[PDB]
Amino acid sequence: MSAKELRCQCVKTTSQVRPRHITSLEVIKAGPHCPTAQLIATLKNGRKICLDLQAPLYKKIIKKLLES
Amino acid sequence: MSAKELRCQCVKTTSQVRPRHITSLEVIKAGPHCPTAQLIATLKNGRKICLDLQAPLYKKIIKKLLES
Amino acid sequence: MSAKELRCQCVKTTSQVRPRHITSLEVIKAGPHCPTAQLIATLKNGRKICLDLQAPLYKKIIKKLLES
Amino acid sequence: MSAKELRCQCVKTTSQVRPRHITSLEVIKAGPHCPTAQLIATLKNGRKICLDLQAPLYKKIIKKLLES
Repeated sequence: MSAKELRCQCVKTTSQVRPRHITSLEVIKAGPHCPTAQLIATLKNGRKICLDLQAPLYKKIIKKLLES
Repeated sequence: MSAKELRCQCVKTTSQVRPRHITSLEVIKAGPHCPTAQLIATLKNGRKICLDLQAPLYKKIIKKLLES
Repeated sequence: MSAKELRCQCVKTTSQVRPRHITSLEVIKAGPHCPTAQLIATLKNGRKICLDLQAPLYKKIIKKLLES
Repeated sequence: MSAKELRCQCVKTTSQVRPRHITSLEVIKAGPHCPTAQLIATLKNGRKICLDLQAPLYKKIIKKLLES
């Protein structure tokens, strides 16, 4: 009773990408297979990386979504 | 300024659902077919509705995700 | 006794788009709010339309994914 | 086919899960960061694993989606 078979969709934060031409991003909390916060993203060239949710980095993303 | 009536994955805000047992939600900005901010979500029972991003309602969601 | 307009993320089939530069597509069955088969898609320009799952149209999509 | 050291979303096929109470699954082809076919999925308990697209395993999924 806990999780069994652990597997986070994106390992570590994929901040290597910069926020700007992004398009949409998903944000999933820490499930069983993923006890760490797991948020993924999507760019203009329909591809997907992933970022964190405990810093001002993704806050610039959501803030960039509010500006419009 | 913007457009209207095209192909928004979710018409109007689906706030009829309350934030609590949710699981994850996507955040899409106003594209072409969707000049309105288009945010969709996902529940614990893998289903999906959609919320807004210009009020304190979704702020309770992201805030509920920061809690953990 | 369960079949009527509820909340399908995509009403009617969005076949107006042609399969070619697509990137990825979701395949959801007919849930409660969606008694109709609900398949959504994504293009190379991170956007999303939707197609059917009972014709040779989406079979050209999956077949296009098998070719590679 | 593969450049050098890329970033796939789901490593290896997550067939450890059996198809039955599933809810919906994504189908992404081999991008740049993912030269391998990258198909992800979703269960009834809004979670996400991933399967392959070159065997009869996912054919039981799509076939399970056609039956209804």
